Amino acid sequence: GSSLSPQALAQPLLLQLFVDTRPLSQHIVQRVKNILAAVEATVPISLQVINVADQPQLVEYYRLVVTPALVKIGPGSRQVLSGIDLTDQLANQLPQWLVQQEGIF
Repeated sequence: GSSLSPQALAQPLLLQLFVDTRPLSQHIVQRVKNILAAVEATVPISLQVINVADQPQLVEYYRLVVTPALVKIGPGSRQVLSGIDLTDQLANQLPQWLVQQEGIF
């Protein structure tokens, strides 16, 4: 009936990067991790890399077709960043993820 210690804490940010194991992606990976690490915060982000070479099925699921690519799953809205612009777009999307402001009260 009543709750004593309700559970509902925010979970870390889920971030995934799709790469074909090419150094360029590893290159971007450092930039990806380096940027995310440039904010940490109370809501840390977990970066998981998926080898599109081993599993092209989820790539199509995300309508993903270009690599390297970076996709945010949440919590929150889902986004797909790709075209070696991951760092530019990521840096642009990250603030928005934290800010989440559509305007001023």
